[PDB]
Amino acid sequence: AVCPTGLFSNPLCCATNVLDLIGVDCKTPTIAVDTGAIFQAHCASKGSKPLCCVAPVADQALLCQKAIGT
Amino acid sequence: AVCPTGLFSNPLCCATNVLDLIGVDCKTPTIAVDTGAIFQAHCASKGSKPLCCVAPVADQALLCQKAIGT
Amino acid sequence: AVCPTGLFSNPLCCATNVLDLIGVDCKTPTIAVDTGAIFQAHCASKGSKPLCCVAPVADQALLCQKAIGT
Amino acid sequence: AVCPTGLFSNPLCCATNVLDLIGVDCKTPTIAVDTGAIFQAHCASKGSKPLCCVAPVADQALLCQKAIGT
Amino acid sequence: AVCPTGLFSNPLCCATNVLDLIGVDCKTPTIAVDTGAIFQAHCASKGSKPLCCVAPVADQALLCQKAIGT
Amino acid sequence: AVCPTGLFSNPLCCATNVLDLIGVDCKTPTIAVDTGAIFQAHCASKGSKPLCCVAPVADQALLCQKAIGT
Amino acid sequence: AVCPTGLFSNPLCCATNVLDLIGVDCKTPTIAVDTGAIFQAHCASKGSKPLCCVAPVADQALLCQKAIGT
Amino acid sequence: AVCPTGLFSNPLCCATNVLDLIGVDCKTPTIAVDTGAIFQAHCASKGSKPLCCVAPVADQALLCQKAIGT
Ligand SMILES: CCCCCCCCCCCCOS(=O)(=O)O
Ligand SMILES: CCCCCCCCCCCCOS(=O)(=O)O
Ligand SMILES: CCCCCCCCCCCCOS(=O)(=O)O
Ligand SMILES: CCCCCCCCCCCCOS(=O)(=O)O
Repeated sequence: AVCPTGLFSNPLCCATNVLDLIGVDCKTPTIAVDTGAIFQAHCASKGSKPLCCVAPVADQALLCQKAIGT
Repeated sequence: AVCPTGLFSNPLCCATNVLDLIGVDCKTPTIAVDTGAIFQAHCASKGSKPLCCVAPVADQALLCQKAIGT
Repeated sequence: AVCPTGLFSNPLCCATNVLDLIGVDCKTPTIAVDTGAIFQAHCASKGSKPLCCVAPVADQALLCQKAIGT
Repeated sequence: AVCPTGLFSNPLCCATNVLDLIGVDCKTPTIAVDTGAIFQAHCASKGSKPLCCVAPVADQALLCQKAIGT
Repeated sequence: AVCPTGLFSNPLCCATNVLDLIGVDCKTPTIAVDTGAIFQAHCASKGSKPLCCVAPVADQALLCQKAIGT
Repeated sequence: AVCPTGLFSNPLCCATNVLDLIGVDCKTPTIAVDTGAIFQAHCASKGSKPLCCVAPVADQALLCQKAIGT
Repeated sequence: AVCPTGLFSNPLCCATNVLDLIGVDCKTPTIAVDTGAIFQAHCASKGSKPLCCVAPVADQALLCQKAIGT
Repeated sequence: AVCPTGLFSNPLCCATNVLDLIGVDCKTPTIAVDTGAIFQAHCASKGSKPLCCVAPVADQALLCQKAIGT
């Protein structure tokens, strides 16, 4: 789990987190993201940041929080 | 130049370009970028996008134009 | 042409046009849209409105104007 | 009911739900919607989405929750 | 006329004009307003301001210009 | 008390309540507002609505909720 | 003239200029501001920046541009 | 401490606090601020306000709480 279960449970690669609450330009991982390094690097390659969001869907601003450690 | 002159004449690396207008999460280039390949190459080294923005200052959101050549 | 050439030249089906300038939740037609009726009905079926936008890309808010007649 | 009770207890048809929070371009239901199939059926007849919102008023954006059953 | 012609050529009563640009909480005039005294007189009968806006539709925020004569 | 004690405790006359949370164009009562009618009418005369806000200060958007009954 | 005549002609001391277009928390000079230094220092004392705005009125966000030199 | 602990536990100097929530145009303190008089004294030396914010990072707007003691 790179994201907690529950609310912010859906890991997405997003350009930025506005106000640390709004994940903007989010698109879902293309590989399997089972650790924080995997998640992070997979996003920093896409020119995205690793976020955990309230829905698994991609493009459309939505609530997110950053992945821990990162 | 990798930016026009006149209004949008400052290269900055930004996370995204909201509405294609507003540059968010930008940084001043740290190297000298004089081609479009080098610009987005220096920005990708940040997960950033090459933009052309109304000012040299990177703190506080800005009016930005997507870089040409990228 | 359901959209003018030039700036607002890219026909998209979008949930709404904020301030008559910002097309929100936009996704591109799935069929061929060669008249205003075709364009319109194709969008009203997707629960979208027909807009003409400054880019052919889908999800990400962007500048748009409504299609004429509609 | 097709909405909870408490806070988000008003069915309204809206174009979209910005951030999953803000209902935009909403209308008061014109028919009586007492199942979730009927609700989004009455909304789709507008290109709208069934939402559950903090008030009965449809003019001015609102805090809204996606309908359950839709 | 109590509005110009061209762009801002629709009188509407609105609660305020955000940034002097965005008309918020507007209503269609219910009476015929053909002087500037009568316009803000018909709007004040709502706690509203007389504005001149880009469209006749009052649902959804709008680009508006403060009325002249008021 | 036209406003609850605590958070939304400061009665202001405001042009509108954005998203039912943000009181915009707020200016403080010029008379004494000791009942809901007094509060309300005093605002509807100023072309404002009666709101209860998180601070007694006037011009600057701030969190508010509508006065009860009104 | 610390501000041009015409559009951005009204000198105000404002907390910040959002997107270099929106003067936020603006209040008018308390002394006479006849040069750029006078204007600037008078604002930097109020914890404001010197801006030139489209109206002489204080509190309410409005279009502004920074004073030259500063 | 000049900030609480828990959520809003980072002192930053910011131009304003939009809605009393969003800290805009902030900077990291450059000196050590351990009283409330010293904090707004170090911020006023910038035309800034002492705020207590959810993170140590000052680039990109933030959730902030007005400083207590100021
Ligand atoms: C209006 C549509 C924008 C896309 C068209 C191409 C750029 C136009 C630049 C406008 C002038 C400002 O540009 S600048 O060259 O002065 O920096
Ligand atoms: C906080 C996460 C939101 C998704 C969880 C499910 C809805 C929670 C409703 C919160 C209370 C308000 O709802 S209501 O039942 O009172 O109308
Ligand atoms: C740009 C500054 C605005 C204030 C100046 C006076 C109004 C200018 C109207 C611009 C054209 C649109 O107006 S309209 O007459 O076509 O409706
Ligand atoms: C909700 C109203 C806000 C004003 C009341 C006083 C501050 C409340 C802090 C909420 C918890 C977060 O604060 S913190 O101590 O954890 O940083």
